[PDB]
Amino acid sequence: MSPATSPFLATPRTAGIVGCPFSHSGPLQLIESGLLNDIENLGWTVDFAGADALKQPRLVSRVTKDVADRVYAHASKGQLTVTLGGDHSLAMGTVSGTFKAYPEACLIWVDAHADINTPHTTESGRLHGCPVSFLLGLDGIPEFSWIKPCLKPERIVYIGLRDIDAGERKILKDNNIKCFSMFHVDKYGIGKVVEMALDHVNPDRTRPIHLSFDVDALDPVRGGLTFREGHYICEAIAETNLLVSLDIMEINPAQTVDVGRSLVRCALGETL
Repeated sequence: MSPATSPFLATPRTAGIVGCPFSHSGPLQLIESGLLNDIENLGWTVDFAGADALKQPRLVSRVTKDVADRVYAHASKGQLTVTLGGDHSLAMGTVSGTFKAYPEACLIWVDAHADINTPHTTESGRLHGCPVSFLLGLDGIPEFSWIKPCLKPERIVYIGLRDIDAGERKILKDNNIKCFSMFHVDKYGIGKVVEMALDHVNPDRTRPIHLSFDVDALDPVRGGLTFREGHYICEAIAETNLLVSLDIMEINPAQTVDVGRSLVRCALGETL
């Protein structure tokens, strides 16, 4: 079973907030929308640097390193780091910092896309579908030196997959990565899916959890997670007390701000 209280966090509960608008204005809108106050109402103390805190590989590395550092700063302090993102490639940074601080963490990746392409399978070229390939370590080394492969393939699980967008269906099977696609969600229901996901990466419920949630996995033809399912993922993870890092990615400014806000509150311990 899971611990009655978090074995990782700092005794004065602190939410670290890092926004990175790389791709939009969604992280700023969410911040404008009362997210900070919501978090505080739940008994959390907020560490936010203020609303100024927020191929093309040359620049994709810079920003992700920036994120990797800020995330670790919060991570190395017992905070739960909430990364408010644009692009999911930013998970290169968020996961680096988190695993830097928690080498024994596991990663739950919620997205319609596997984002697992090597630069040798990319074809598109946008670093958007490559971040997992660097974290798993098969890069190809060049101007991505700060990245150490901090993620074993048995430590990642995917929920919500539908279009393999730069996330090769061969790469996934070669490295034996557990994937729960929309077919499996339909089949089993999100209830059983989340439990199987937890049992795969975290069977003894003793590993810190990194929940990297991309809002593109959601829906308002109608083939993504419902809002309720995206919410249950956040609740179910929350009930374990194992969560140390939360990404809310690709927010994109209509009521996807209110959705992002709801999932944050939920992930942080709004049980209701």
